[PDB]
Amino acid sequence: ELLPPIAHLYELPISKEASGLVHRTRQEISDLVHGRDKRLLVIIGPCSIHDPKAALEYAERLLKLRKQYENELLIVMRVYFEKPRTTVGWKGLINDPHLDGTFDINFGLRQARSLLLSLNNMGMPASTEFLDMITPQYYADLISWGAIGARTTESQVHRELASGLSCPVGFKNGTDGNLKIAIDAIGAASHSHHFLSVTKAGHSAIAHTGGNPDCHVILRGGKEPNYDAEHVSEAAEQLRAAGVTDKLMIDCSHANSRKDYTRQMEVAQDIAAQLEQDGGNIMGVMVESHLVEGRQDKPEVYGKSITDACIGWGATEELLALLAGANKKRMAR
Amino acid sequence: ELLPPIAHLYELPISKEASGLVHRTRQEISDLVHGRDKRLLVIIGPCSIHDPKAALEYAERLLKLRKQYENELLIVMRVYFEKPRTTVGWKGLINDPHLDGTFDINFGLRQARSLLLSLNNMGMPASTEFLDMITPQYYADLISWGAIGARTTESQVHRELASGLSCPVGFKNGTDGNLKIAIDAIGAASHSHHFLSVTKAGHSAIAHTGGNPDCHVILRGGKEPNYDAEHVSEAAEQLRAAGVTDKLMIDCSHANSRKDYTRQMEVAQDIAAQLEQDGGNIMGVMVESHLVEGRQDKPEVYGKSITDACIGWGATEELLALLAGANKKRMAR
Amino acid sequence: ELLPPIAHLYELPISKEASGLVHRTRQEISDLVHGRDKRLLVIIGPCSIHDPKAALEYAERLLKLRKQYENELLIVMRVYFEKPRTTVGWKGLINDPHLDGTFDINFGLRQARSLLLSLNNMGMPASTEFLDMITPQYYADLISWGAIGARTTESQVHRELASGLSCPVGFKNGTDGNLKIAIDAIGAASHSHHFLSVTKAGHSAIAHTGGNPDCHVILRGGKEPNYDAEHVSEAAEQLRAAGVTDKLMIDCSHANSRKDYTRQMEVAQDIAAQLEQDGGNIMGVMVESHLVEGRQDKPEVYGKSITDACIGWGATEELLALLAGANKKRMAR
Amino acid sequence: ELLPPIAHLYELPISKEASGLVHRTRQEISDLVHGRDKRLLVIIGPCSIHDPKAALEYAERLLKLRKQYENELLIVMRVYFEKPRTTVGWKGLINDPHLDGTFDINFGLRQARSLLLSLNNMGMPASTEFLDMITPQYYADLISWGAIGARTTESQVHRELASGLSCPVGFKNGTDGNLKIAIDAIGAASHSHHFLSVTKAGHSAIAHTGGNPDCHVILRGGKEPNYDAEHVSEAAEQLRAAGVTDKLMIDCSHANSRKDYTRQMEVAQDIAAQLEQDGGNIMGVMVESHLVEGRQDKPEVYGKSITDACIGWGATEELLALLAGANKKRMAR
Ligand SMILES: [Cl-]
Ligand SMILES: [Cl-]
Ligand SMILES: [Cl-]
Ligand SMILES: [Cl-]
Ligand SMILES: [Mn+2]
Ligand SMILES: [Mn+2]
Ligand SMILES: [Mn+2]
Ligand SMILES: [Mn+2]
Repeated sequence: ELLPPIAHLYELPISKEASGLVHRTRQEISDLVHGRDKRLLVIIGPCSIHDPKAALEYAERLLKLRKQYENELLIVMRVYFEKPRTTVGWKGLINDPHLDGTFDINFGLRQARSLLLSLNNMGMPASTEFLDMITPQYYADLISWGAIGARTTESQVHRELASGLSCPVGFKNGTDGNLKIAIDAIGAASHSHHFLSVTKAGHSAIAHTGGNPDCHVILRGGKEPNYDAEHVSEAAEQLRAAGVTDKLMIDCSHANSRKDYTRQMEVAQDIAAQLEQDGGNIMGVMVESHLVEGRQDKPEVYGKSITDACIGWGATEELLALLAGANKKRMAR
Repeated sequence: ELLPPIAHLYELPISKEASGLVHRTRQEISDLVHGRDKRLLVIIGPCSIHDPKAALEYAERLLKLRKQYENELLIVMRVYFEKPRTTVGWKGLINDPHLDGTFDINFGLRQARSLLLSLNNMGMPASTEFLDMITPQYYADLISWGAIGARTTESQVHRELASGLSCPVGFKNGTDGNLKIAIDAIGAASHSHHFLSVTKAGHSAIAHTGGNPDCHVILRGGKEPNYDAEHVSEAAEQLRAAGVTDKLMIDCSHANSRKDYTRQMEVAQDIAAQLEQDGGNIMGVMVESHLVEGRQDKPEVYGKSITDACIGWGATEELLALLAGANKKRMAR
Repeated sequence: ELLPPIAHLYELPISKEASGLVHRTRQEISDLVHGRDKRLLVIIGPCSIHDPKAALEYAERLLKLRKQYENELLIVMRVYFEKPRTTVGWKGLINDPHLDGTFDINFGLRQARSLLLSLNNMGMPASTEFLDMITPQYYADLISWGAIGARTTESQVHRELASGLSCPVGFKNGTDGNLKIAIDAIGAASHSHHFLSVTKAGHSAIAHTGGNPDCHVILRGGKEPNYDAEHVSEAAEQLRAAGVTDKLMIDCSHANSRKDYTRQMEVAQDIAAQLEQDGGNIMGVMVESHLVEGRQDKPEVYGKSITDACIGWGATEELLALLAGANKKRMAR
Repeated sequence: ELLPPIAHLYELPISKEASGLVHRTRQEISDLVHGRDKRLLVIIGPCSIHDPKAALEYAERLLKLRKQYENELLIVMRVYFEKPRTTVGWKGLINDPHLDGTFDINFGLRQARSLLLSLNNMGMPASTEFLDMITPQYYADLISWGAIGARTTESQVHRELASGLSCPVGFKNGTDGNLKIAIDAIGAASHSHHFLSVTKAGHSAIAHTGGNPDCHVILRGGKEPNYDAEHVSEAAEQLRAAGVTDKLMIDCSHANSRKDYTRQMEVAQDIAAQLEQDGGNIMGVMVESHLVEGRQDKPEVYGKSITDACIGWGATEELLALLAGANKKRMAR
């Protein structure tokens, strides 16, 4: 028996501070997407959330660096509640919050909203992948930036979803490296759509969306990595050719690090060098980071991923300083 | 206001006869999927349905051939109501039945159910692509076989949907030719899932599915076609290695015809030649066919696709006679 | 499952003509309630509807009289779908349309709406008792005048319901003859209320009504009858003292006929005399009339009541000619 | 937007202790309704609840006496959240919890459930008048005894409601003294009914109830008081003639005390005298009591009624000692 969004909205209404932070962070990201500001968006944090307490501890550390580098970097935390599996597997905190096959979705939605509210209230904006068609009504008001995953960028129902979101949306290139699907996605999501959706009261209805003018692509590797200057330039030419923004984000993880978390730093160094030389088509970066590096099958060690391996806190400080220094020079030209 | 499925079900209850046809067609198709019967499933008809009159005229002609070829072929009509676009475009009869950007979804769902009930009552089983998450509750009881399209095979929400459908489901390979995503899809949709869905009364709820044991892959081309014997053999080996059915379906259209409707017949000739020689991994074929060949942007010509170009009626007779003759020989061995 | 009102509204939308007739008739009745017009409202027809066909035949007869007497009388048909029982029994057409304890409420609501639409389309306006809190959303758009029964006039939920209806409403005095509860009810229903109701989509919600300015009392007997000049005079004085309309309706049936249908004419004759002498505080009369007089336990005879006994068609013509002649004289002064 | 009952049930689930108390108390009352136990039910407490804190303080005091008198009296608190008005006014803590015309019904339902859970958790069972058709789903699980008020005992929708409640229900006699309507109500409520209702999820549905076997009448005065032995003997006779339970309850307040709240003591003395002579048909009494006696138009004094005037705490001790003492004697015969 599924509680509707209005139940959770009643227990956890958005605060004045959260609402202000979300509104302005979305505006600020739009500025980067359209080349009006030259700060780098940094979407950074765990591959997935499985423990809100560790998430809050992580966020308080990250908040210090968000503040420190606010003139060069726009730091937003990865707060991912839904995970696309290759076949089957744990789908994330919403689907199965007790991490044990009980699928307590009401609890998971409450936890997701409570965490997001707390994050925004402390001054840390949040990002997530929007995978499910129905869950966004429960928490999209607390999200400053959304992703559509590699496995769903080509999907018309996800392009519809994005078209109705009030935050900027990044579209990842396909799992084998297809960029055109993400360019096409921006085209689709930027227009108005009519489709079936579910209201805050829990009832199906006809949605009519206005289109989302703040979509961009995310380069996340394919059969080969696609983060280097040659790839960026080629993606930018294809973006201009379709008449959509040629400012893009680069994912340091997934198929760009080839699932070796230690190579996220190499990718970030390549990005730093691009920003120093020129790097005019880059508006942001994505990084898989947690309190503790690596991964584990079971949630035994605190602050360590149970999905993709992440860099730890120490590498995270180094990586953020690197990008901030590199971007300060880009902004000086 | 969106009418819930129960409103349409009340006006258009499934009949004894339609219900019997669906049940036995589903079972017959299962038998093909699991290699218990050597008839060839043929999913044939329009790229998209834009005019119920032409649909029922098509059905009337096809029904004769379904019956003529019943010992060699299991003929099921393509009755596709939901169309994935590259970027933007008409998304099908459900989404915009008046073809004029009025998006009269209540009318569209009603007409879709009506057509499907009329088709089944006349003895023609129906197949469709399940693209949307909420629309299936309105008509899935009238569907004998379902496709998940190339653009959504990798999508976890579509694999979830398939896991709860009561008909067999074909998963298409990805738009650039990736077959592994479809094999992964069978493994995912065979399992139980828990996810958010909408009930027949129009309210969101937690769905718990039991898995769909009758999924298979569809070879529909990528950067290159993949219909030939080598590709079929290569796919069957991959299917066996993943522990799933090695009986598959071949699409004569889309990327296998290089989007050229006149090349569907070449593909079918190649399949016929495989069936004559051996062809033991082939359980089905797909064909885009309409009263009149080609395509048009505006619905000016009766019985002519407004989406992908189709072969015409006479070409349809030739293609079905070719496959039935070739499969008669395969079954006789 | 209960279909929501929107299902029925979709199948039986109100026509231009029915809409006009309801609007006009409500306005015309308001004028009577407020003494702007001295025609006599006549709420006439069956105790209860149990057969649509006979109801439409009855309406076709009554229409000729409605037209013949239009300058003196404003004739509106009783089309009562909801029956309040003393302890238990058949609660009317909506609750149990097949008259056999199957409680097929979806069918009953559909049939009630269909009958009302047909009545209005033929030029016959309709009245009913609003007993249930949920059923009115299904058909109130087709009702020109409503009653709150003797057994529910004191009920706060019924007074709230009346406050949100767009038609004039009559409140009957209580079953032992208490008139103050109906005076009290006009007061309550003329005010705005907040309470829980159900939407046209079938979902509970908070209703905020604006009050119904067109309510009045109905004298329907108690322990003793209350139709005479003395009683009318007493009620008018009490009405003025409460600051509400002193124009009232008199029921010729129920406790004013001592539950004996052959006494309705006697009551009508008394009223006729009052109209002739003065009768300034009478705005209307109610009469239980059917094709065939009396009642029956089973629905064996066509056009004969299965609830309270009614006068038959011959007596109906006499009663109406009587009231028209008497009111023509009132109106000439 | 109205939160459905499931939202409140999620925040405030019934505890094991509260569940057991309600279950046990309903059964205990049933035993008194059907003559299996001769303890006297005493429904005692405020006319209406307007301040949860005072209500809990009152309950802590009453609890001590509930335990002290448990062999003679079965004490259950009046926790009335819905108030029927003569015309207009404050309809209770649910309809307008802030006592200022803001009608914050979401808040009021939450506060009502919270108070009820806390009462049950401390060991005090609770009673209320069920006036509205929709609100009971929010808190009926915490109610051990229910009333249908004098203004609604004749109403078929209230009899329907009663037929589906899982607690015993008392039907009050009519405002002018009519006892037959309450006897008819028991008859009606003991039967199965079909009717439209709203589910815990906030959606309209067809309810099919099983009948309520534990209903009884309440004597609360009329044109004349009806608390004495002669009226009780006449009531019992009429009950036996209708074939329903001849055990009844006597309200010491309302039209039995008329314009003197202190007269509840006289009524109680009369009842004590009946219990001492014989008093075999009395199974309960009702008393309006609060921390501080009297009433006020505005909620200025802590623990003093804002609707009907109540006896104060010292008089409450006195009235309960009186009844316990008298009933101890009846029980010893
Ligand atoms: Cl995975
Ligand atoms: Cl009756
Ligand atoms: Cl009826
Ligand atoms: Cl209250
Ligand atoms: Mn990851
Ligand atoms: Mn196509
Ligand atoms: Mn009647
Ligand atoms: Mn009171």
